[PDB]
Amino acid sequence: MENFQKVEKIGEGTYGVVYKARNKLTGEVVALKKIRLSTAIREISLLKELNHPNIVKLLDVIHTENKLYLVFEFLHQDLKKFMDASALTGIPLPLIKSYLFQLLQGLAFCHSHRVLHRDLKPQNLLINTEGAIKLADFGLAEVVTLWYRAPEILLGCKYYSTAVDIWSLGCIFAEMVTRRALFPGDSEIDQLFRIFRTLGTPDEVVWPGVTSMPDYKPSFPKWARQDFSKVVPPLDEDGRSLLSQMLHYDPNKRISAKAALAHPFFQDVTKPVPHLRL
Ligand SMILES: COC(=O)[C@H](Cc1ccc(O)cc1)NC(=O)c1cc(C(=O)O)c2cc(-c3cccc(Cl)c3)ccc2n1
Repeated sequence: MENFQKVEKIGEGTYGVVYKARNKLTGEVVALKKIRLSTAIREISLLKELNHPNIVKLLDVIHTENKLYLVFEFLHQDLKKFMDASALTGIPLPLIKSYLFQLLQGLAFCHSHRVLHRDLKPQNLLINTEGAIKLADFGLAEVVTLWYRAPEILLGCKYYSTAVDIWSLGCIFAEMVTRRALFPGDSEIDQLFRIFRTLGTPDEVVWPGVTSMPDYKPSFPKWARQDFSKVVPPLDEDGRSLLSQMLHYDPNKRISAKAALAHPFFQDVTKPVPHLRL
């Protein structure tokens, strides 16, 4: 760690503290995560090889004393701050579309490598001046945000799949479009019920096996489903159709990242550059 000079703290929570730092030798500016303390070290060192333009690079893993440091490629801004900055006008559709497309590319890559993110949220999606967007904080190692949690996770499924990331991304897509969180729950049951209130209480018809999930209770209220026209106005039918497929209750029916990339919504995708104030 002596090889790094901390510039300023930029994060704190899930694991440890995050600092913007300079590599005293390479001259590089990086994001340095210091986690307070065998399989882990091995697995993590592995994922280090995983390289894709839409995944934040893990540059170094440094273990010393009862401390573990992860060194990442540095990006100045995240999507949550950009969404907040764009709140008055909203992010232009062509940029929402580019970001969604890129995130699906990153996920398709992770997923083809049997890697699940598990906790996608705007705070952990980093953007740059070139119009790129990247997946960060995979939880490789505060109030927990539940807004983007897939229903199978909330219902106690222990062996959930890559479909959980597609659900999270659908929630983020909707939020970019409407400028409002889709399902802002403040507890696990409130998150669950907010989902049910919008998409309808799931049953065996639309989600075979749902009534047998660990945390499923027959006593859940039975709400009827709303229509997406009310959910994400004024997103076009191509966008709504794709969102509906990313928000299917049944994980096995939920669209994959690879198939989503082929959806008609992306026929006219481009790569616009955002206006960022760093
Ligand atoms: C907004 O704040 C953040 O996003 C913070 C700080 C930050 C802030 C700015 C930055 O530029 C970087 C980090 N991010 C993190 O703490 C953080 C944590 C992990 C992790 O799982 O431990 C992680 C893993 C990969 C990775 C890489 C390759 C393969 C795989 Cl499976 C995973 C890539 C980025 C990651 N970032």
